[PDB]
Order: sequence, then C-alpha cells, then structure tokens
Amino acid sequence: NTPKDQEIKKLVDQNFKPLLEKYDVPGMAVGVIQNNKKYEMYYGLQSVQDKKAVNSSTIFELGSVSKLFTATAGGYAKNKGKISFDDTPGKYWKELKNTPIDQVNLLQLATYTSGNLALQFPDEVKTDQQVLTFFKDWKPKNSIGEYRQYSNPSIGLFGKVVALSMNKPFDQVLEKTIFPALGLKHSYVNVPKTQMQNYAFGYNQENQPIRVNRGPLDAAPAYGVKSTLPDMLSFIHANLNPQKYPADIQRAINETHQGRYQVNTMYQALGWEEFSYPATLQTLLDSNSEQIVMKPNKVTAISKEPSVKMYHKTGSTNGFGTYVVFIPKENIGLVMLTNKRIPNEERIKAAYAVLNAIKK
Repeated sequence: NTPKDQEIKKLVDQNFKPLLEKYDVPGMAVGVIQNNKKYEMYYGLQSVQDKKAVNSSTIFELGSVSKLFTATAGGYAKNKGKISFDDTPGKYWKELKNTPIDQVNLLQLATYTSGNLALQFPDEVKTDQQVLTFFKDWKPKNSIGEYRQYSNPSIGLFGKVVALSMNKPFDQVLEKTIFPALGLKHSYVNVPKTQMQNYAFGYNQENQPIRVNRGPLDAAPAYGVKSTLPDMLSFIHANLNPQKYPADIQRAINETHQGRYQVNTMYQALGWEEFSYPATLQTLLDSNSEQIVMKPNKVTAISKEPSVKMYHKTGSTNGFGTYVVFIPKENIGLVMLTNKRIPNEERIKAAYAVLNAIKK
C-alpha cells in the first residue's frame, strides 16, 4: 500500500520532474485535482538569483490560458443579458460601426473565424488609437465564419467588447467580478506592488530572467493574466463542478464548455479546446500542431455532440509555460506552470501519462 497523495506525487515526479533537467527549467508547479481533493507539487526556483523556491504563493504568467478567463467573462456577460453572441462589435465599440469588422459576430471573434485576423497584433500597434485603426482598416479575406485562424487580436476584441458591455475596463471585469466569483485570491491582470515578491521571473531560452511586457492594452484578454497554482486548481474545480457556484458564474462556466464547431477531432469551445473522451494522445497533440495553430482551417459543424468529453488549453509567454486539462466524468484535472517555455507536446504528453495512470 502507498497513500494516494504519494502515488500522485510519484507519477508527477516520473513524468514532469525530468522536464526540468531536460529543458533547463528553473521552476515548475504541478497540481492535480481528483474527486475534489487537491494535490500540489512545487519544484525548483521562482528566482534563480534569489534562490527563492517555487511555492503556493508563486505567481506565473498564463499566456494564452488567459483566454479561458476572457471566455468565462463573455459567458458571464451573455447570461446576464449584457451581450448576445450574435451581436457585432460596433454595437458596443461605436467607432467600429460602418466598418467591415462590424460584420463579424462576437462568437466568431471569440472562436477565431472572422476570416482575416492573424496570430498577433503587429508590433507597431501599441496605443488605443492604433488598435482602433487596426480594426478599422480590417477587410474580410475569407468568408466570415468559414475558417478558423488562431488569433490574439480576434479574442482581444471580444474581450474589449465584453468589458464595454459591462461598463468597466477589462482588468476590472476580471479582478473585481470574475476572479472573485470563481473564488480566486491571487490572480491578476496587473500584479500589485505587494505581490511583486511572489511574481516569478520568467526565463528565456538563454535562461536569462525576463517578464512579459509588450502588446497593447487590448491584448490582455488574449495573454495578460497571472495566477498561482492554488488559484488555477480552484479554476479547474469550478470547471469540474459548475453546479456548486452561483447561477451567473455557473452559466458562464457552462457557456465555455459548449463546443461551437469542429476542426477534425478538435471541438472549439469558448476558450477551451474540447475533445471526445477518451482522447488518443495524437488527438491532443494534433490540437497544437502547426497546421491547427498557425494556418487557417475550414470549420465544420459538430456532428457527434460528445456526451463524455475532456478539455484543455496550452499557453505560453516569452518566459513561461502553462497547460491546463480536465475530464468532467473522471472528476479529475491537472495544471502545469513553468517559468521557462517547454514544447507544448511535452506538456500534453506528461499530463496524459499522469492522468491515465492515476487510480480511479
């Protein structure tokens, strides 16, 4: 006999701990939640030069996992009657009325099907006026709704519009409404001075300390959130148990679980990627392939609406890596946070190995 917490720690040691030496990663946090029990595993240093250990207070950058909070905020505003996903952005950002982008609906912005939005804002797009000009000069390429092209400006505009519909800045939408509704205590769009001692350095591919800095304000819905391992386990708990939360945030969480279309084996939900469960490892790897992440792909309507499903999301910044995954009917999920990027495939593979080996 070996206690469960030790069995899970041994599986994380076997599958995630070797990644630290393999990719010269300073620090890592891995959390598993199973049947509402949380297991937290911390490795390495949040700051190499300060010899400061990663711990339950360490704040990491979530990168594109930030989009899951934007999606939740959108689900919240929709089920509060503040927006319809059939609305267009010019209904809320009036300067976009009578522009081509005002033909694209909010759901299409949130799920990357406008037809002509690239992965990033151009480097020169920094001010609010440059963002306005960027979207005013947008013209459709592909037929709207036909093609998925993963796009930070696309979901950034969605987040800006959600915020406008709630009459507050997006940072306030998350920090004053969504994070508290989810019970998160150390999640931020802007880390306060009192928490800077807990904000890990990111480390670039030369193991030099860095931190996210760039992009316009309206990129924050795409990659601007920072959080801790306990907070991300609470967020997974909320996604596994939405019925335990008040009606408004319950409905918001459920909105993010609804698949909207497919590209091959991947269901695009709001923020989350969704898959039939059990999913093959290759299905999960394909979601992060160059073909899916970097190129436009024709979308198809959902045919099989999976009763039994799983969800995941990767995220990265220059100096950080994130992976979150959960499986509702196995009552289980996992979060990985690192302060150095490692290949997405390694994150997915390690999590797959751990989750499949944990005893039910």
